[PDB]
Amino acid sequence: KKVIIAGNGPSLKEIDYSRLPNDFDVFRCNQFYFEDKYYLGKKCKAVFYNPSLFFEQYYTLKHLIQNQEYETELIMCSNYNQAHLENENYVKTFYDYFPDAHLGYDFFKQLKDFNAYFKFHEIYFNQRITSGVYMCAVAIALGYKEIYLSGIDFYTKQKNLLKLAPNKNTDIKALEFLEKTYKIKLYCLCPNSLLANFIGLAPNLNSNFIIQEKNNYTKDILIPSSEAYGKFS
Amino acid sequence: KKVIIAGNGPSLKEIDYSRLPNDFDVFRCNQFYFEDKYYLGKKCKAVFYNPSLFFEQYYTLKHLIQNQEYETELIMCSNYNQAHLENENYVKTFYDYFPDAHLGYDFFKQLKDFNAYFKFHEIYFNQRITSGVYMCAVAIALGYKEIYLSGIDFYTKQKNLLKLAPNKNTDIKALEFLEKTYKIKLYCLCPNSLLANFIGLAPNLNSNFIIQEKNNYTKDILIPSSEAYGKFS
Amino acid sequence: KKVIIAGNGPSLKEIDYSRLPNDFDVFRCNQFYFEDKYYLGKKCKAVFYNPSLFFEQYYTLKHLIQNQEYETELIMCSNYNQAHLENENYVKTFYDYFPDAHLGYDFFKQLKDFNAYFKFHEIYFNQRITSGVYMCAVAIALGYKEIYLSGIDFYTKQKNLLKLAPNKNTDIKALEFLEKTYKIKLYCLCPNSLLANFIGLAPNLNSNFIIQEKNNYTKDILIPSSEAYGKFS
Amino acid sequence: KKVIIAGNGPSLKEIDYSRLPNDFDVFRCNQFYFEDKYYLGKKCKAVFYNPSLFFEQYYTLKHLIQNQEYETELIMCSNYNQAHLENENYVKTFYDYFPDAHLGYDFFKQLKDFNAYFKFHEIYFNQRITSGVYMCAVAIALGYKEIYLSGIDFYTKQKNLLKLAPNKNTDIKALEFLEKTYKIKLYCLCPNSLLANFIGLAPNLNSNFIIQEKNNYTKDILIPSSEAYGKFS
Ligand SMILES: CC(=O)N[C@@H]1[C@@H](O)[C@@H](F)[C@@](OP(=O)(O)OC[C@H]2O[C@@H](n3ccc(N)nc3=O)[C@H](O)[C@@H]2O)(C(=O)O)O[C@H]1[C@H](O)[C@H](O)CO
Ligand SMILES: CC(=O)N[C@@H]1[C@@H](O)[C@@H](F)[C@@](OP(=O)(O)OC[C@H]2O[C@@H](n3ccc(N)nc3=O)[C@H](O)[C@@H]2O)(C(=O)O)O[C@H]1[C@H](O)[C@H](O)CO
Ligand SMILES: CC(=O)N[C@@H]1[C@@H](O)[C@@H](F)[C@@](OP(=O)(O)OC[C@H]2O[C@@H](n3ccc(N)nc3=O)[C@H](O)[C@@H]2O)(C(=O)O)O[C@H]1[C@H](O)[C@H](O)CO
Ligand SMILES: CC(=O)N[C@@H]1[C@@H](O)[C@@H](F)[C@@](OP(=O)(O)OC[C@H]2O[C@@H](n3ccc(N)nc3=O)[C@H](O)[C@@H]2O)(C(=O)O)O[C@H]1[C@H](O)[C@H](O)CO
Repeated sequence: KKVIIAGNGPSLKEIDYSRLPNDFDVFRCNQFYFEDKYYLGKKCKAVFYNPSLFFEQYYTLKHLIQNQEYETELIMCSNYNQAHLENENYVKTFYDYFPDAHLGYDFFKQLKDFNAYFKFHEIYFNQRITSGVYMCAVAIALGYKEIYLSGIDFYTKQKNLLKLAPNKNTDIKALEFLEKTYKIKLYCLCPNSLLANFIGLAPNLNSNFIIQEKNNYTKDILIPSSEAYGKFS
Repeated sequence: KKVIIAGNGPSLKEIDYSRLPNDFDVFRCNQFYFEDKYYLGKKCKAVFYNPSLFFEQYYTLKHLIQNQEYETELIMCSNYNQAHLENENYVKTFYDYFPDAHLGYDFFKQLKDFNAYFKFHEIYFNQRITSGVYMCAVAIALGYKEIYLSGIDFYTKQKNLLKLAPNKNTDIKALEFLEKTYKIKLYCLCPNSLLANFIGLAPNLNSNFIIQEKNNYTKDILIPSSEAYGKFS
Repeated sequence: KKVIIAGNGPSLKEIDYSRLPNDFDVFRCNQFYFEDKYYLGKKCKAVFYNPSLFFEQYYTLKHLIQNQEYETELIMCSNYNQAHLENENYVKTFYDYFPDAHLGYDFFKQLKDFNAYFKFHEIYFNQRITSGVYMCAVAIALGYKEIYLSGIDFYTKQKNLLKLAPNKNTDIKALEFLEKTYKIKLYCLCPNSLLANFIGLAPNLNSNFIIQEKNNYTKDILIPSSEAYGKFS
Repeated sequence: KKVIIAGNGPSLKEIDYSRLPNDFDVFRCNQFYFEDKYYLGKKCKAVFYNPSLFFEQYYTLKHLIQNQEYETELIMCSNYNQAHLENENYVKTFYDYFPDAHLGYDFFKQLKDFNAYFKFHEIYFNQRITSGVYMCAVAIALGYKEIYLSGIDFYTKQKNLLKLAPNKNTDIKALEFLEKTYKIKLYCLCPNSLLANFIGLAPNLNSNFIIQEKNNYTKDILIPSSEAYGKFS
């Protein structure tokens, strides 16, 4: 099938929906549930979370799912099997703590050339990709052929999130490598994004999509009990 | 086949045997051999022991077997692959210390949805299931379709046991999840149990069963030599 | 095929060779090369060494092989996968230090019932079997059906050996368990041994065997250089 | 196919190219890119690097590849799975740091007899082989039948290299073992080498080969940033 992969850059709001493929799977990441409307609908094929907040994102997702704000078929931890990037003890026992989730690296490492590319530039040059690229890589490994990009921009101030994380060339070069090496097609869904300097626009299909508005929704990350943190540590 | 799973609640004594399936396998747990009579016969399909007393239960079982008080085809350690719940070094080398036994988690983890369910509520909410649920989960993973419950109540003071261990909604919710998710049937064999507020009675078959009385039997856990403990540590 | 398994008890010298099967494989152990004559010939199917002297026995064997005193097809380390019995780091990397050798436990653990039997009595009762039983167990796992025993007695004072190691019911019970459980046949080749109180004599076949005498032979264990010991530590 | 394996001894310059097989794969090692001319062409089937400089050779190779000085299909780390010879933590996570490279030991250990041979003499006698032998062993494991040797001599002073590494019978005996045991053929391409006392000359085929000269080339090992070293440590 087709996949729309979203970062959560301002252009997430600036999709041209006449270009929306209309049968598609959706990939979301990180604080996607901060969106003020369902810019891509409620149903995700995969959501992707950074290893350093995976424990709190998983807890929050289960609340979104049960509160019926979103559904997802897959839950990914966006890992790389590198000690300087993530806690290895957590990776080793992951499937036992989170039996319905997946380490993204099980799919990422299937792209041997891109994994080699990524590693070489990160270890030796400190060049890092964003979730939106990691997601294209996992999407390619999953067998997707047409990938439609949105919310990727170059380049939220919620209380809980601020308390846990008090915090382009690389991306475009990576995305080009992927496209060139694996022979899939990349499209750009956001004409007013800088991504559109670099990526061929999704074609107009005069498609429609209803953007449902969100009211009384979850717009910050949840924080587990101390006793939960004690178990996980 | 059919399985009767027993906890050792007071209702173990209060089975309505007219409802007993009459070809069945039996699952027992923990201090089941404290029973003052053979309420389910001598022959077990599986006995299940908590990891923290597994070393002393295994020793005791071998004595029951050789003293011909009980037989069992399988011996399970009821583990979960969680550091805060059990000693991981012991899990890793288990099959070498106990080559005729099984880690229950090899079967429990086959129920991906229930394992996810269990983990999420235990890690984040401190909700724990009892052996009787763990046993239904292992029974489902083993391919059983009709499961008859007894000795589960909501919710023994022997010397050796006291020296080693100086010591419902969750259960009913778990059992419902299992039944709903795996499409097996749960029956209740003890009409006078609270379990019967929640679980459909096993149907009357006017079956008979002989309850053999126990005399001069093993009714406390055995304690290994110090030298045995030294090896195991 | 048939196997003769030898301990190195006095009865090794007291074989009745009229009873020798005449097509057979030979299992030897430990300081077998101390024999003053080739009581079973030069050609071994397997030699078995205790883990605690495996490094010095392997070194010595390679010298026997190259000095053409003995040949062997297999080299076994007689291990059990138990921390209190052997060094586990050495077991883990064994095949990399000794790529032409085998951990005996890879075959021993194939006899699930005997492994369970062994473990239970050793861990809990401190009952240990001798190499001659370990060898029957490995021989059974290897597919042998007729096993002829010698040099097992119930129940050498060389310089190097003394410097490295300054040092029955269980056996007979184990051997009986093996015979009963795996349905192989045990024979006794040494009529004047106590083993013959317990084991059915190999039948007379009026077979002949030449006992070659040994002259100028290796009759103590060799000791590796310090630098070798430094690597191995 | 045929393989030319090169060490980088003086005889690398002294190939008799009339004897060059003319369809062949090339194996290079270590500081091969110091060559002042393309004595074997630019295209390598495999390059092999010692584990202790693998991090800096890999970085340097990627620069050679991108600077179009050389191409290679395979990148090998010449390891042995021995703690005293290499860092084991690095071996364990190798494929994640270097996803397009290979541990040479995955192929070397396929030659069970040679691996046994190597280990026995190194651990116990401190006899070590050179890269050129390690390379023949990997070449045999890879399915090569005819192996043409060069740059092996019995038995560079660049700044970066000097800063990282401030630094025959065994070889000939090993090469003979390989030839004898695996039934491949060894040839010698350098008539004026001592190797030719021991190895049958590649036959004259009056073949031609163009030796391209090298100008403005990479002739020392590159040194990664500190921050790269920090990640890798
Ligand atoms: C603090 C920190 O370092 N934050 C990083 C950020 O540099 C980047 F690594 C990324 O960005 P993330 O927030 O998930 O948002 C996902 C995508 O949304 C787009 N976007 C978002 C906001 C904005 N103002 N301009 C944009 O363009 C980006 O193009 C990106 O690819 C990522 O993983 O790619 O993740 C965050 C956090 O580590 C993460 O949110 C923790 O849950
Ligand atoms: C001290 C402590 O925490 N004990 C726990 C208890 O909270 C519970 F985890 C359980 O209960 P366990 O004793 O095996 O008994 C098995 C079953 O028998 C029923 N029953 C028993 C006695 C009673 N008076 N009312 C009852 O209802 C329960 O419904 C339960 O499912 C269990 O694993 O499910 O195990 C025991 C011990 O850890 C175990 O005995 C050590 O060998
Ligand atoms: C010091 C110490 O504890 N020694 C043990 C011993 O208790 C026993 F574990 C055994 O005996 P081992 O010497 O190999 O000899 C092998 C067989 O030869 C027989 N025999 C030998 C001499 C004798 N005088 N009477 C006999 O009966 C035994 O019946 C035994 O099965 C064994 O592994 O079975 O191994 C030795 C050493 O650990 C080993 O030699 C180190 O290389
Ligand atoms: C300092 C130190 O110990 N150096 C060793 C050396 O003893 C030997 F282990 C070897 O030799 P290496 O340099 O790669 O060169 C590869 C081959 O080139 C030949 N040759 C080279 C120069 C010369 N003057 N006479 C020669 O004969 C040898 O026959 C050898 O097989 C090896 O791995 O076989 O590797 C080097 C370094 O560890 C390596 O360069 C680090 O990258």
